Amino acid sequence: KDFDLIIRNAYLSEKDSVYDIGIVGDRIIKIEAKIEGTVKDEIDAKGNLVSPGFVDAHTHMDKSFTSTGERLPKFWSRPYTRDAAIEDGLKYYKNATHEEIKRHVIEHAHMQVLHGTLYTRTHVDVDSVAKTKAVEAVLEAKEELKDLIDIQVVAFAQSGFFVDLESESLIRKSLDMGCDLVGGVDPATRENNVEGSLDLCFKLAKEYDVDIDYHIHDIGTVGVYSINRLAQKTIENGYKGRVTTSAAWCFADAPSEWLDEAIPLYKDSGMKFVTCFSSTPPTMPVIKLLEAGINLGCASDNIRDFWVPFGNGDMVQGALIETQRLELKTNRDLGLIWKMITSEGARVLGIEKNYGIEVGKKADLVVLNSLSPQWAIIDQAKRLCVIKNGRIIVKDEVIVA
Amino acid sequence: SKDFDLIIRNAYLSEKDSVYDIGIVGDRIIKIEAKIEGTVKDEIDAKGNLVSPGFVDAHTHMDKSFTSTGERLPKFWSRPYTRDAAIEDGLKYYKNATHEEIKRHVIEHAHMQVLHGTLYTRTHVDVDSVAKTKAVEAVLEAKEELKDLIDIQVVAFAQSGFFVDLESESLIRKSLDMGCDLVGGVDPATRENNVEGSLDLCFKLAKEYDVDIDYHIHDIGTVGVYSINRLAQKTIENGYKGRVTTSAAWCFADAPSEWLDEAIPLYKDSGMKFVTCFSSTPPTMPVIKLLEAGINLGCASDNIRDFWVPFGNGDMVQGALIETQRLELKTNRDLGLIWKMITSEGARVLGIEKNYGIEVGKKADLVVLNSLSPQWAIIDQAKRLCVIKNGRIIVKDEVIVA
Ligand SMILES: [Cl-]
Ligand SMILES: [Cl-]
Ligand SMILES: [Zn+2]
Ligand SMILES: [Zn+2]
Repeated sequence: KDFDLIIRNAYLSEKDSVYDIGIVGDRIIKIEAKIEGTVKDEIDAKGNLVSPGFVDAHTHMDKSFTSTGERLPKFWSRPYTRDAAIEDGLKYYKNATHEEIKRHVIEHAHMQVLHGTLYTRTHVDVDSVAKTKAVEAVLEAKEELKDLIDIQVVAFAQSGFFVDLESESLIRKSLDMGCDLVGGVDPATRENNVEGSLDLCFKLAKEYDVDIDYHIHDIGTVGVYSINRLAQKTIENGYKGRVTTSAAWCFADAPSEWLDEAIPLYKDSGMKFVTCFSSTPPTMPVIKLLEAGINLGCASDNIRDFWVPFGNGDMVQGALIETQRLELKTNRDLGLIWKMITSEGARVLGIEKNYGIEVGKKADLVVLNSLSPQWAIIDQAKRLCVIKNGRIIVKDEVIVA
Repeated sequence: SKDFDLIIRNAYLSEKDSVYDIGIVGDRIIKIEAKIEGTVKDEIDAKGNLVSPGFVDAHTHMDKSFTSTGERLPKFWSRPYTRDAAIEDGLKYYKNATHEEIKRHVIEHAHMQVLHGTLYTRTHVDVDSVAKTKAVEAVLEAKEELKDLIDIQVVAFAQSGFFVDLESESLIRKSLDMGCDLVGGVDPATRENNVEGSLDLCFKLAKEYDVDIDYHIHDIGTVGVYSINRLAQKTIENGYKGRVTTSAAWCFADAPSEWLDEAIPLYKDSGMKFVTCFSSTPPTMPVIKLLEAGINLGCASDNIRDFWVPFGNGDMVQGALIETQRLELKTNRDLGLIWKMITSEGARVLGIEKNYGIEVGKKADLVVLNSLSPQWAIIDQAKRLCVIKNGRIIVKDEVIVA
């Protein structure tokens, strides 16, 4: 047979036209207006958009779905604060079992792939109560999920290196077990030590030769200062391109000149950013960052836990949410959000060379039931088909792997 | 003696916080009991999930909906939104639009709404020197054909402005004579350039036909609040307490909070009602604060897939999620207030509250959801299982079966 799989009549946004896509093994081999040749399996996209797999660049798979089980979501009789949610986590992880955490990770991943997400980066709580229990469960589930979704795992010091003093050794072990990145939280308002927390993070990252993903939620000028120190140390440590800042809410309320001043530093350091659609501030300068050529991905953040009650693991839904948070309507702007859930995310994850609907790239694709990125955001139609490693894994809302 | 025309089994009801069977005869709820003895022909098992009254989309523009559709990309959206440019696109559209095209759009809009469990809506219809009464005629006609699916109130809406399009006054009078249910205008300040005159004219017309009022006030900041204050004061002077709605009211987001604090007693004294549309609700809109003060605040789609708003699925449960995200809400209490906005607050805006709710004696207009509670429905966005209007099943598993 000439192709293992052909997708017929696929509208491709980057080319602005309709094409047949021919696939062999896990690779795209041919993209032509009409493909002749024999073929084992076919999918007709019927003139609708086919897209690369969506990238959910920031999740917490380990503690997901912990709000579920009752008539009302658990934990949400009281308002959100970072420190209270940290406490709920310590209480939860005290009695949580390896199998419960694993089941949550798998459930999370299944929900993501049903919505066309084929790549994700998850953080995992590492602290003196969870120890490496969560890491173990996540790494194990990651192995079992290889044929559905690619997962990068961040060893994440949720309590703070200088607040939970067991964090440093537990993170080292976590990275020794095979976590892919390392990260901390709020060098200023959580750690009370910007220089020390950041320096420690880089030391650990260099010991295991891993990339960095840091949670910086601190608002205003203290947030921007924290990210500036991060970016400066990124350069000093020879880590250009290897560092991600997650959240960065501070760009919304810090004076705009602080961001204007910092952009060249972020470009020089190759700083990457992820904004999560469960918290992106309505005045976040998302479009401005993209127009400046800053690499900005998008993400679910927490799903149905003591941090965020919401979540469907659906990046197309997240795109709609972002348009509404940021008050966007033009085709251009909706197109930039679509980039955020696709090619920007790929770039954050470091997989851009293998990402996209181009000959030679990975056959990880989503056939949608809408005509274009803009219409898919607007109409929220369910995914028709999902393809991973050139194999069909989702058809009409069902996992068929 | 006679037996139920319809029973819904195992219905979780939010106001009672328990699971009940619901028995229906004709268009009315007759019995709500833990177990209704005996079987009937037409039954629906809710399987322990939430059953809710029909959702209220308290503000739509059915007449010009879906005009953005037809191509690979949405039409009209190569340029950013401004009120005045969208007014121009409308005048251009209505020049060549046919009675049948407008009607088809209205029906398509309504079908999309009922598929998502909306059983009551208030739509505005452009009345101006280009549309004339063509849109009104089409909407009133479609409204008659849709009675078994959805209740529609129709606002004769002077979109161009009474003092900008001078043919508006006479066209509105005929529109109301044809049977529109309410009258309204737009932006007394920045569109009409005449706050006293536009408002006084609107009340004169409203009194001539004994209809209620729904005014679009999109003007931001203190000019918006001033406009609404004048509206509320004239509401009292004209003996129209309870008969006036202010749509949008974006100005409450950016006007100083002490302006809203000062105005609240006036709004209560006038019985002013408000609608915020989830396609534009400003992120700092004091939604919770208005509700906690006992102000009546409903929710709505606004435009769907046109030259004003490209978005829209006519789905109030989706709108609820959008509002939680716009306003940064997470607590069960706050999500519960948003659910009130898409149900009982909307009913109150529309004036149907005496017949609205899952209570014995009320209208059997209901939605069976695939989620456990208002909060979980907002979060998980599951499709509607069943929709019931006038005690008859009209939607089953994403299909209109009426
Ligand atoms: Cl410091
Ligand atoms: Cl005036
Ligand atoms: Zn996070
Ligand atoms: Zn409107």
